Amino acid sequence: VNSFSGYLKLTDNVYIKNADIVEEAKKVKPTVVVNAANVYLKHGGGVAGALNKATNNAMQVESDDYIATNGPLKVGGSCVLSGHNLAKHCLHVVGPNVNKGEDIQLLKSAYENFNQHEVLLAPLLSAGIFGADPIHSLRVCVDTVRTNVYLAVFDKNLYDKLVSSFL
Ligand SMILES: NC(=O)c1ccccc1O
Repeated sequence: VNSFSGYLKLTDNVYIKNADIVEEAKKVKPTVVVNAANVYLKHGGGVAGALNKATNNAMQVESDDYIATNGPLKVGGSCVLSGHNLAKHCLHVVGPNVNKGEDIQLLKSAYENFNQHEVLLAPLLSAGIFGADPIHSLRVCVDTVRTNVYLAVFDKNLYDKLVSSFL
């Protein structure tokens, strides 16, 4: 049993809810919250900007030190950093950004990072301002992630379309 509440069960391991991931993280304090990161860990907008704002910019300060030491992530890659006030850990995962022309086949590689963690609170990778089709992102998630994933979908209209169209 875990603390996640109000989710619709899509599969054995994937759950979904219309929720603000920031508000969900603050309530649950999950072991892992996933950030929709870019390779520079520049948390300007979308999910990343919202998570970073909720940490009072501490996520960005930590991320800048990580990049200064290690250099940029790979598209499809990840790193584990602090979850600050939101979670124990933040798994920063880089899905491909269609608005930068990145290979959508890298979305499966991005979701494979989730398999290193038994339970996660996450957004749909490459959705929102990353430009991918969220229906596609949910299909790749279900077909790639084997660990238990709780997906937060900010937009109620999109949530209802994801559920209604789910195969
Ligand atoms: N998932 C989001 O994009 C988000 C979440 C909280 C506040 C602003 C936001 O844009």
